[PDB]
Amino acid sequence: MASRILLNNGAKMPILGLGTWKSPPGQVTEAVKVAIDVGYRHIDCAHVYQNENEVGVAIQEKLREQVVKREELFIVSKLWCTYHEKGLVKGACQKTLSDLKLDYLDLYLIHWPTGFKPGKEFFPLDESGNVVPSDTNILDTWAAMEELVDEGLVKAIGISNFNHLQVEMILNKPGLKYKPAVNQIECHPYLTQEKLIQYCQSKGIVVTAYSPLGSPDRPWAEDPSLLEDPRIKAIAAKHNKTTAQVLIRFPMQRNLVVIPKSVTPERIAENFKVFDFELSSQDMTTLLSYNRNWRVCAAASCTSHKDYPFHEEF
Ligand SMILES: NC(=O)c1ccc[n+]([C@@H]2O[C@H](COP(=O)([O-])OP(=O)(O)OC[C@H]3O[C@@H](n4cnc5c(N)ncnc54)[C@H](OP(=O)(O)O)[C@@H]3O)[C@@H](O)[C@H]2O)c1
Repeated sequence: MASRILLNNGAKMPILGLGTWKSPPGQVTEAVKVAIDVGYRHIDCAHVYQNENEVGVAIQEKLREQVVKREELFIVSKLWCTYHEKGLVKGACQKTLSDLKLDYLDLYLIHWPTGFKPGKEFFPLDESGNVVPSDTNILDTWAAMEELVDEGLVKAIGISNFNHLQVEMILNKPGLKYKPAVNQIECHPYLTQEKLIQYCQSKGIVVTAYSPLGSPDRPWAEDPSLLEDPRIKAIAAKHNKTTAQVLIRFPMQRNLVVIPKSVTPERIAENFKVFDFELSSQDMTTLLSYNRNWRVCAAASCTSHKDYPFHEEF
């Protein structure tokens, strides 16, 4: 299968990228350098991960050394929740650009539909354990995202962790100028997302699957473990691949983009070797059968936010 998917802005997005959430700053520079050396062209970043400077060191070095050209890279970042205000969006994008040592992003996402009170703290909370919201609504944040396209800071804009009515609220927005190119959502065999994926794809919005391996290094982890699931290990054995490779190929065959995270050189290389085998239709349906509606990222402290995404069915 092809290495890239056509977005609704006319650009092509590599269907396999390197995730960087939790990648330690002292390891993520090597991780991104290795990834580019072994063929990754898509890096998934975020200001809230606090490691974009070190990601940027790697990108800049590989550009300087002519390992890759900028036009060949697809760099993604995300606007954090405390910058949903109209007057903060541009500065937030420019800080990310500065840290990444780039003059444009290929894709910039609203990281969550939930706006938080602006300030130094990424998660301002009150005594109920609930986040302090901002009164910005998502349509105004979307228009500020649209301005970044028209200023040349980003080639495409999108959303992340939006449920289907929130996607629809953008798509229905009066005076909408740019449709979201992408909705990045958690997706894996324990959270298969059939309904939201079919909705987005029917609209020409590409879906990116995050936490494809079930985020075994997530801070709040004995819960389900995709990588140790004997049923998935059995499918991997049948194909003479690793469990991780099956878990990465799975979304690819649903016409999703997928962004496994690793800081381990051997795994970074191994995770990219997924274009040389095919899961059968029966394999695909079997993997889908494992859905348990289990989320790595439930945003536990935001469940009373008016824009909390995970109340609605999808
Ligand atoms: N939009 C959002 O709100 C959001 C939320 C979550 C994630 N994301 C993005 O999605 C990316 C991926 O999700 P994630 O970081 O949650 O988790 P993940 O990619 O599902 O899993 C990462 C974990 O799997 C390990 N691993 C990687 N390859 C492996 C292999 N071949 N064999 C065994 N273990 C392997 C990694 O270990 P090592 O690193 O030690 O090798 C790490 O502990 C994130 O990094 C981020 O870029 C976005």
